[PDB]
Amino acid sequence: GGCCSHPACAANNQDYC
Repeated sequence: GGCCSHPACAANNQDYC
């Protein structure tokens, strides 16, 4: 997860999500 708690981050989480 990591930064994926933030929807705006999760959408751009190429390495995390």
